Amino acid sequence: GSVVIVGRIILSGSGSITAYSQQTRGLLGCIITSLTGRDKNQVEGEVQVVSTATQSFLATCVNGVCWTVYHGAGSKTLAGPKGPITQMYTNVDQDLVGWQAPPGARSLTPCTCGSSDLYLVTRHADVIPVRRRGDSRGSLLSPRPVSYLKGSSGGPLLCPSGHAVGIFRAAVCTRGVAKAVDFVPVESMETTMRSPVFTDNSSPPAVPQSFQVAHLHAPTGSGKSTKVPAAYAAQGYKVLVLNPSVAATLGFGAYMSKAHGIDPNIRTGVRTITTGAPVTYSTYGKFLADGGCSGGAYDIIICDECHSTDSTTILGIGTVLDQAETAGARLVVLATATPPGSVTVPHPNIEEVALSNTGEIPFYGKAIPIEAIRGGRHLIFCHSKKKCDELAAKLSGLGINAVAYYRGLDVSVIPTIGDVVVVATDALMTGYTGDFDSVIDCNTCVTQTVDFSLDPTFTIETTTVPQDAVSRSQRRGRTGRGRRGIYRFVTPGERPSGMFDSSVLCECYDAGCAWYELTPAETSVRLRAYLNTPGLPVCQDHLEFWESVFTGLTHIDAHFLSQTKQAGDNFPYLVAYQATVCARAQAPPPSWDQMWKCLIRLKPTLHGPTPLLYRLGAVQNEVTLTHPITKYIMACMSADLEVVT
Amino acid sequence: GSVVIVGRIILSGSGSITAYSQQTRGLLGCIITSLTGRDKNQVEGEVQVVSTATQSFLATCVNGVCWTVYHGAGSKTLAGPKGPITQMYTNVDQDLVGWQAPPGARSLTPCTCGSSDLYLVTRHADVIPVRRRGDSRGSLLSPRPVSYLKGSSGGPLLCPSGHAVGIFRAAVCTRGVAKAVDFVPVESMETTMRSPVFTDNSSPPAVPQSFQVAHLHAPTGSGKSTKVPAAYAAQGYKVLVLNPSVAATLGFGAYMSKAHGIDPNIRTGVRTITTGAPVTYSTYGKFLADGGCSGGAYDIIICDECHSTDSTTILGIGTVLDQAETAGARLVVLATATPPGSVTVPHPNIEEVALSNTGEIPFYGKAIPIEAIRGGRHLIFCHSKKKCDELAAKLSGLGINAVAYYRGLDVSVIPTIGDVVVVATDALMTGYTGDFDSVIDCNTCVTQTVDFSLDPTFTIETTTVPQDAVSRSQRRGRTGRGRRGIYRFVTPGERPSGMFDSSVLCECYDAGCAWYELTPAETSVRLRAYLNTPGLPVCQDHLEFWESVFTGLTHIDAHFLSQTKQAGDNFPYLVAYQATVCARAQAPPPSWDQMWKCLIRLKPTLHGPTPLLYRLGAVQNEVTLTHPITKYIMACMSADLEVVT
Ligand SMILES: [Zn+2]
Ligand SMILES: [Zn+2]
Repeated sequence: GSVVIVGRIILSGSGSITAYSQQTRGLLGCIITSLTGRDKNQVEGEVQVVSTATQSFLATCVNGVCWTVYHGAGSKTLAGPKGPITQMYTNVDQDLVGWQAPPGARSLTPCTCGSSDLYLVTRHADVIPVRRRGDSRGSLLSPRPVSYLKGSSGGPLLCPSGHAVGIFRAAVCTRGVAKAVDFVPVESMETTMRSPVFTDNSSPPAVPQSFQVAHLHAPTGSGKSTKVPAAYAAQGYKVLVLNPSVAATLGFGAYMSKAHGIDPNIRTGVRTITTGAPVTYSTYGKFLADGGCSGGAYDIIICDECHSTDSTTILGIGTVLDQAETAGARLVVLATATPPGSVTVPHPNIEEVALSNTGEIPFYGKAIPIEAIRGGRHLIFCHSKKKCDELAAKLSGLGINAVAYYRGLDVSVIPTIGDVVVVATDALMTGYTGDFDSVIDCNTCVTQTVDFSLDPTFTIETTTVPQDAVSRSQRRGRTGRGRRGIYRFVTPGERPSGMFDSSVLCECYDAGCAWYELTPAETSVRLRAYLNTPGLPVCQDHLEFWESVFTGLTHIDAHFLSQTKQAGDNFPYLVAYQATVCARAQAPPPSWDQMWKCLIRLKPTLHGPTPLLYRLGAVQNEVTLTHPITKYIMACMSADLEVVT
Repeated sequence: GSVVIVGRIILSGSGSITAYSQQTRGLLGCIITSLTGRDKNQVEGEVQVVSTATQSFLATCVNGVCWTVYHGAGSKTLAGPKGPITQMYTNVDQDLVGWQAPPGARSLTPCTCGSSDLYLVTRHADVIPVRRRGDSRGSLLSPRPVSYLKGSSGGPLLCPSGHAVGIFRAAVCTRGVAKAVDFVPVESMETTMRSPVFTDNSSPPAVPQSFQVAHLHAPTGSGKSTKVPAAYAAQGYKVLVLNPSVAATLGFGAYMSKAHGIDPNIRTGVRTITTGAPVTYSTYGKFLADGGCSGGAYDIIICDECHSTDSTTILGIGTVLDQAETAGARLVVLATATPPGSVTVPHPNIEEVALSNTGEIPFYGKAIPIEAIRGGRHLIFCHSKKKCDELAAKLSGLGINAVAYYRGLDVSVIPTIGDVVVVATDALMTGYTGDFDSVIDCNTCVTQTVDFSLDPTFTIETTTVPQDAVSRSQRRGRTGRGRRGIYRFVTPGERPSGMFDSSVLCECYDAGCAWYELTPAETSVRLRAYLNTPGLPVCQDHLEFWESVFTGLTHIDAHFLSQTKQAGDNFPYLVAYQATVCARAQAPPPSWDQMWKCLIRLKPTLHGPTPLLYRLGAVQNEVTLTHPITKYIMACMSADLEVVT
């Protein structure tokens, strides 16, 4: 699906800067064009109004290039006269993307006066004034609800001479009111246009004379976590390789032994082996538990799957980036086969076949012919545990050897040999190594996002959404390795990779607080190192906010914590902490669902209005906003929060 | 566009009731089938997933008819194999519409067992247990967040035998958590199927022996407001004719005398004339101001333009309905050219032409060629008053003699039939009566909707939305009146007529309190008569909730209330009440918007956070939630509130 031009914002440089919009495409025209990538319409003007079938935003032409934000456009092609125009430039680090301007493009020219008085052209052809306060920041002379600014990202920031100063990126809010705007300065575009680009870093960086962070992008199975570290060790260095799967980490032992005659150290929360070898294999979690970097222990640290966006991986990489040099490493390598900006492409030996409506097994609105999974080894990804159990039972009743697997079940349930259909969630990646004759992908995932609702503080939501490129490549990747494979899907879509939500940041502080004895202040130092490093997944910078919130959650109750940790829930700390507040006031929990079992015992002694701390789910009980901690987090909501538009 | 079937939910034929979905159509296929109304796919099953170009919901075939909610389907045709299928049934009061089922459709049949154990089927093919609690109400064994039920409107409530009990239409929530569901009972549908498809309401009713409420649906210029009251008078009865506009009200009395014989009584805030005639023309507002129905004063009360959902008309009509019988009337005629569920159709006198991108004056993403408006008289409808101030300016600049019109200005329009272009807001209808050579409609308007956002209480948002049919008809009706006319539009669409938001009820309590010295309880009785009476615009029954919040708003500052009433703004009472708590705490208003101008002169003395009661717009100052009124209004948020799904 390409992005398509659906209109434009026409500006005037005569007299004062004024604008007006002119819609040119309809919804049916927008969808057909989006699907074909073939747009015959003639672009005109510098500011284009664009849409993606899901979202709509602005696109502004400057120096031959039509630019817009990565968060809105992803890595999509632009609909063009002769077909889809693939992107000329892509800078996820700058939230910046470009395409070669179409014949009818006028473009803008970069400002050269250095005027701090700016005008932002919004999608409703509104021109609102802004005073530059930074190289990439400006304050609105008149605060406005964010809502007003949404849908205008990608729009220009102009100087009085009507020249381009930058493109609108994000809004800086205070209790939801936009006070300043965030933009990609035109200079970041020059640099971006000059950036060296076919950039091949598919080879093991040479360890430098002085500390350096290097990237290593190589296809899956190119030996980034085995062949590479082995070669490094032959040269005399001590190597630490970090991975997010407990299963994979354990697996490197036998494999390394046989393929490289190296008997590595293995470190996981379930098992560690210290051989004394010069190569160590560890999970980010276990690395975080060991206390992070040990001085003088390693010359090279290879962060495998550095595109992974779970909190443990980000905190873990953040730790490596913050302390690796001071502990004596010369080289930190960030390796992945799918860096930020990746799109899934055809696999030579994997046949991709769309699932139709015929077949005896219903699957997300489509069907699975039983002939495709009777006999053989097949893997079926579902977005939830409920689904996994439902499907595994449907199949079992049909006589097909089916088994479900997800967080909590022992991998023991998956048989390693013989016919089976495995019904699983993404938990499968850390729990199981193994390939399949085929994989069927529902193409959806469950994700969490923070909503700064002010009812009374914030909310962490759980919704099921369209998988992104790395998800689809990891799922499809369980077939096709050294064997011919089949990948069947519900939908062909794929959302842009390389981005993650602020709730993942919140999870880092929770993990730092519940497992790693990390104070909110040390967690920030590490997350900051992560955010300051280019080439890694990106997210809004809400470190201060998140740190301020957890900083106030003092004297949790060990017993509750213990139980929320044992349970293996998503935010053991925040849950355990709400629970403790409830207890120090005989107040019942926000509700009585699974999430609050750690209080269950006392159900009969608990009543009154639960003093709500934040919203972690349905609040069936009445609530009170008077508790001191609740007021504190309430005050934490007045912080400056940058949110995308 | 028609409604198209894009999937279906398949139910089990035995055992416990279970379900699965089948997705039969994708996005582009749906937008195409919607535009052509031609859907050749073959239908299967009873529960269909259906969709418009903006929403998706469910539809259920019971006894050969495919039913769904009016709040989803409006009066839309159903895409079928021979072309669009028109609605066979349209009950805006029960929120039920029905189309004769297309070939391929199977049907559910009424439940004969009378079980109280029910089952609701959702669009995600989930089967939720419900305990029956009334003929149209049920309790969820497990309360769930409202979001879970959304998109399930039109779905069936099934009995253990899988037979139909009702069709789901709304959830009853408590602070956003659904604890029960509302549904149309199957016996109403059966009644609907035993009754007439066509009903005559085209002619003025004869006066009955005893009090009767009747509907009059006749075209504009049918004498609804002139000829029919004249005839009743001409035959001995005392008739009161109520209208929403003072300009239309004054116009009639002036016309009846010089066209039908005698000088009526005229009652408006601006002009009152007692003549002693048996025909009185009043405004709903003056009628309200006078206290309502005076005993034995009229035999007939005609509520003209009863389709009107502004607050003064609803309060006006609910007052007549609650008092006419005891005041001795024998008849109440609810008259309108566009009743609930109506749809804009061709007018023989009006040529309708869709605007394009070619033209000189930019207009809502489109343009208007000055040639269309160079000579003659024309009316352009704009969503805001600012856009009028804009156009009338650019228009004049092009040398065109234009004049912007909206609330606050006096009829400064040139009726002198002297060449002109009046750029107007909807206020036109209440202030001016003339017709024009042509009418240009932006096709959008500005509405208010309430959000039970709990931050800390509720929010009333102002947003611009596509016009509905009443609006189209009325805006278009300002041309072609007994002479050729031209109707130019930016868009073809049309949202369904007959429904209004809960924030309008809030406006009624506001007005009851600010203008008519009505206690909230008294307002409730009148609104209840309105709600209970059929054939009128519908709304969710949030009567008890609204009554309770206004019941707590006591000891308002007489002076602030007085300035807001005069200023003409929308919630005089809520605005003056919020200003009252602020001023007494020596705190600033939520923002320094115009809405809060009655505090502007107190600005030097106002300091601190504002004790926020509710949200009427952007809150830029810090806020405290300690004030007793805020706490009281917060407690009111725990009422059972029914919201559509
Ligand atoms: Zn400049
Ligand atoms: Zn039954």
